[PDB]
Amino acid sequence: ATPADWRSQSIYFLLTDRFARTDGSTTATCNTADQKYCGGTWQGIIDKLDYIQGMGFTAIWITPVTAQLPQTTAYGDAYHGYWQQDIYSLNENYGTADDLKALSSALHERGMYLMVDVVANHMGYDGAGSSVDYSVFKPFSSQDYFHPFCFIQNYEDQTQVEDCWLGDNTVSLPDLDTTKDVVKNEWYDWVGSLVSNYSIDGLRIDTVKHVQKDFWPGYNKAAGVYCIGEVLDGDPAYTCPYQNVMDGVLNYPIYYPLLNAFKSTSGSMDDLYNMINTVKSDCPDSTLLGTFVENHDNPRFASYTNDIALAKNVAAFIILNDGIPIIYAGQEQHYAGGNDPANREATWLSGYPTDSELYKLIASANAIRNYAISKDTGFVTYKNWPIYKDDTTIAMRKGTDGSQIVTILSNKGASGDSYTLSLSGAGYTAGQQLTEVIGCTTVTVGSDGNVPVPMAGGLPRVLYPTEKLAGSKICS
Ligand SMILES: *[C@@H]1O[C@H](CO)[C@@H](O)[C@H](O)[C@H]1NC(C)=O
Ligand SMILES: [Ca+2]
Repeated sequence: ATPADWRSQSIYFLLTDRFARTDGSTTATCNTADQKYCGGTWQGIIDKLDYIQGMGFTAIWITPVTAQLPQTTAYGDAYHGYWQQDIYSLNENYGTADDLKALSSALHERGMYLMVDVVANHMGYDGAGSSVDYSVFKPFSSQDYFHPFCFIQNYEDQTQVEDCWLGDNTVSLPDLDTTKDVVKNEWYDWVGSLVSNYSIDGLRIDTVKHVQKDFWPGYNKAAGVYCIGEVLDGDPAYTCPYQNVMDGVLNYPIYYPLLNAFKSTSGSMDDLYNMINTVKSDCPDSTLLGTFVENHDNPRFASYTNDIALAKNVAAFIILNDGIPIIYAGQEQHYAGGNDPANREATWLSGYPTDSELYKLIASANAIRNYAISKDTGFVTYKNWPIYKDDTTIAMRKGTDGSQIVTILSNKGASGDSYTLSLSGAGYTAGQQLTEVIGCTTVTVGSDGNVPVPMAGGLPRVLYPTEKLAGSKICS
């Protein structure tokens, strides 16, 4: 599927090892500190697609599918998929080639997309760099395919970042020489044939900044589908230029201020408001970035605060921001694990309740986005407009004039006081009825064109014209 096809999608990101077992158990042990395979599979995902689709997601992002190092290392198993050795075999822990094809077709039968995580930068090996037997890597079965052994020490030296190895003396990540034509041609043939064999709709590419830029346009072209890169830098001047070589990047620039804004009642709405406007003007296309606050590489949002109103607000933001919403399996059940491995909790241990507070919030937010998009082909290309901020508030507008979603978010938290925020700049006309589609209340635009927004319980407010909700299942 093209970058234009992907603009309207909403992604549920999951760890294949941690989301669903074939036996559908909600009680099988998964102690994250063990760092071992807990038994999740492609078949388990198929069996829980109703759970995912019930929150209004249109797509899933699964962890890499290639065969891994076999060892249980001092850091555990390759349960995460980022330690590949044989790219022409699948990780049999998750199932067979027929199971991955059955997952692609099950998503396609529901009108959903499959996005698959891939690594081009490195292989994985149990042991120090000097111990590596290059013959285990398929097809890169020789030292000749790899950069000379060194670790990245100076992350300010882009040459060392690209040419030296990640990992450490316990688990080595042998760094492919991605400047060699033979490595380019191998990766390019592989990625086109992966997408083609499994009917994959898009790729998330791990570890983009560690591969030199001239590798990426050939890779994105070979895949023949939307590619969203992991470029791990909060500076849009470093990260946004990668959109010149790849369709999308994960919105790490928005991540840091978005987390800060909602993780405490002290959070800076200024830093978030300012970064939205920097990304909107200085990134090649803000509408092809991936918005998130939670993944398997950072502490979960609930690890910073268990305030459910703050979690509702940050989820509403992720879904209503420019670009593609990405929610990480467990976020919807308020999971609170810290850094790796604590943030790889098994989704099944929740029991997959469809009545949890954040399952319901995400369902409501995805419902108005999915609905608004079905009635407004301009929603996804209208750049999100922050129209208001104060110490505890940010409001933003997105969508074609007369159909705009107007979102008011708060970091007051669940103890927040009850008041009326007189909001200017929403662009609706006096007497217009709006539905607040999270709480299903109506608000009427005033004589002066200001919206009297009811604030209470630190709750997020999402406004849309009541007349435009004709015939939708929202707030029935
Ligand atoms: C796709 O299938 C063909 C077998 O026809 C094979 O030549 C190729 O290696 C496969 N690609 C992947 C990535 O499995
Ligand atoms: Ca590299």
